[PDB]
Amino acid sequence: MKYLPQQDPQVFAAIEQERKRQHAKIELIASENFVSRAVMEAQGSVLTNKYAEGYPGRRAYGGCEYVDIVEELARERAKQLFGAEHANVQPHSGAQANMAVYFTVLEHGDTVLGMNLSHGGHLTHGSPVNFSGVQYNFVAYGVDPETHVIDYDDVREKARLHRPKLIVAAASAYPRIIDFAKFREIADEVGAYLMVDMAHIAGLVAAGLHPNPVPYAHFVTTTTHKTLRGPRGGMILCQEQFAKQIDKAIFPGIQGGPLMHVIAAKAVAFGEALQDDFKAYAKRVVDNAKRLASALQNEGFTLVSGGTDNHLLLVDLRPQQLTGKTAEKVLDEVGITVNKNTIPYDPESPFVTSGIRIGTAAVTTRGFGLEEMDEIAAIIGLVLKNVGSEQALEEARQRVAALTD
Amino acid sequence: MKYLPQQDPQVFAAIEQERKRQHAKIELIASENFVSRAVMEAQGSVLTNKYAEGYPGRRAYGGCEYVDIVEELARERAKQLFGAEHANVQPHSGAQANMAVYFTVLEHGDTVLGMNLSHGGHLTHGSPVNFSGVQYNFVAYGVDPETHVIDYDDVREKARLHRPKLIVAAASAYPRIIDFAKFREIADEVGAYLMVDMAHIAGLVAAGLHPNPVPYAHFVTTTTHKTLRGPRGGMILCQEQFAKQIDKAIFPGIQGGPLMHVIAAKAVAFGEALQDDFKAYAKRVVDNAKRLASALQNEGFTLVSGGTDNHLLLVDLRPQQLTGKTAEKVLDEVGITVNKNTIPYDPESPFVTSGIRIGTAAVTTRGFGLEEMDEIAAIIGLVLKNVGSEQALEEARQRVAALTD
Repeated sequence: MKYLPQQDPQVFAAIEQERKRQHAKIELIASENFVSRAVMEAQGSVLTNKYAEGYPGRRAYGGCEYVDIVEELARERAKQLFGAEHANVQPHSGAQANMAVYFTVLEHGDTVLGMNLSHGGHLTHGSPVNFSGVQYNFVAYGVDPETHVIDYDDVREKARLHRPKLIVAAASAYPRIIDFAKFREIADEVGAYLMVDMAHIAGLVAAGLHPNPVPYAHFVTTTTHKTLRGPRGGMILCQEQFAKQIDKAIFPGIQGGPLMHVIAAKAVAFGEALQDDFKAYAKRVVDNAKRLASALQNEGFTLVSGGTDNHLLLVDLRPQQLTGKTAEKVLDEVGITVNKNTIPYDPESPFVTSGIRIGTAAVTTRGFGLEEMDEIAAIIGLVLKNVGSEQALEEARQRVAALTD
Repeated sequence: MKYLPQQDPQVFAAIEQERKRQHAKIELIASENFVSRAVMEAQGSVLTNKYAEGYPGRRAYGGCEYVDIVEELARERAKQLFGAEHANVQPHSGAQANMAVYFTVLEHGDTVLGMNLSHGGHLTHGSPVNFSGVQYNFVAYGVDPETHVIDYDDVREKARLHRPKLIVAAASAYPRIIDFAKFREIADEVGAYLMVDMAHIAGLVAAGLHPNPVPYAHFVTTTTHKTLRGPRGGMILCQEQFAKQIDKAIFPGIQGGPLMHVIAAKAVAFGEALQDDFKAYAKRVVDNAKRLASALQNEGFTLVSGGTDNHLLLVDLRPQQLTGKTAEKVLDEVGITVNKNTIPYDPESPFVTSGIRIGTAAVTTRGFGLEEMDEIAAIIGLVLKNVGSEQALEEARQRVAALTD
């Protein structure tokens, strides 16, 4: 940076703190990642100066010839990456991507079926304090109490009873592979649309390590950040038959001018995802998650679902008589970043929880491998089994510093 | 740029085209501006990697100590700039800022009073193809057919008849000062909330060249781009009594994680707006708009409202028997960027129009003064009075190139 340090010392100091924090800490929040310098450069470009309401070739304003190329690059790369018939790369976030699909196919007060929020569902999948739960009548399906795997008979029974106009599949904290074929089968039975929110698993889908929802879903929503490792923003994929309605839902429906500099960064991230090395990265993410899960079990930890098929895992802390809140706090003291997370059928409130969520996408990006996963799990074991020992926590602190150099 | 040219030649080429386009053209779209290199650097920072759902000190995730400083800087600078009791700097756009206020005080189907969209009102102020017109019952007030100034007796009659829960003031294409005291007086009479969308005039408000809506409005929404000359995004200002409800409306209400890198850039832009030189810039914007208006009248053009009090003007093209669409297209041929715009009581559709909208914020940023305003108006006169002459258009083309160096 050249001009920010001189223009704004205060803002620069805080950014520089954050930059060093990102390097110093072990980042295990399952939604986090680190973008390439190219993606950031695209976001720091002059494309922020351009109003481009509408779509390529069909803009509200003139002068869009070049931002049109950028958007088409993003859309075409997205389509190549996921095999979708249509992409909309304008959503400001995952929340707005979801909002636009709901705006497309639902009327106010319509019944929608989503994943239980305390079982892995997202805030935008029916929370009563979110627009989704306020605007629509959300009903929930759950996971099995023993396996913590989605109960597809419960998805089917809830769909046949409540008759939703839309079924939402996918999750913020579900460590196993989702069966989109079964979701579509249930959707076809009750005449519902199927929406898959692949935000968390999107990068694994692109690399062929998770089944692709695109062939089975009417709509697929995602973030461009998370496993996809792009800029912060949203995206909608759908078939050609909904393309017009989906585009209209984004603009003039729920948004105005798009962030062309972020869309530029989306294109960059998609270009990166199309390369062979991203496929190798993504396998290491899943391999690392598996290793970390296995190593945590070796430390004596119980995991939700008994392991993981993807990038994330959930530790059920009940056997150690710890809340997720306590675990989160003590790990923060040693330089390991997790978030407390509700486990299925949690006796605790979402503000306390009986679990922590852990993901490997971020540490894999910085080059952590299987040996690092063993060490992280060993440090977590040391911390959580000795919460009242400052010597144990100092040792953990030093072992975290050893991993981050 | 260092890494983007190597990583992504295609995206780099398009950005580099856009960068050169921005310099080569005369940008008169009233919503456009050019941000500082510091603002862009803040947007191109590592803060895109941080999830920060919630608010400073009250976050959903740990590790937010430094992004908290950034957000508080933005909020405090915003509060200092506009004298507001509370700021929310998380809205992804102007559309989302508006959406959150509607989500705060209105139920589905509630009556809302806004400015006629063909008289200057914004898409999010009740368009039937926008969430606002679909979710709420929007009624409109108009401007006087002779003066094109807001008819405050019509605002009052529409409010007393329809009994809106909310009154929206402010505009996308209104060249005169808005009387917020009269809006609040009408709001108080019918027991309605008052929301002011100051997106276009926000930079003029900060520099004391437009009356501040903050003391009169329950809620003030704005973009951080446009006259404020910041990054692309939204903001909400309100009194302390709505602070909690407004924050809840943004998250967990309508958004998820905020764009901390954009919020960093918001802080930078606010820091710039607090400086003396921005006040001098903003006066030149209004002075230039006045001069341009006057010079256009000297060329024989009729202006909506007979001139301007702010950054923008509207040319009523009817006396030249031209549509706004035709004018927009021919000016594009010579390197002058305008947008067609509906004029009050326009006989043409919004896709054709009888006017063009012109603003000076962008050309003033690049250092255009009063002499440049005279020349721009002379070139516009040359173009629009000789639409069928390729020699006139080539001369215009060369005179545009002379202005942009």
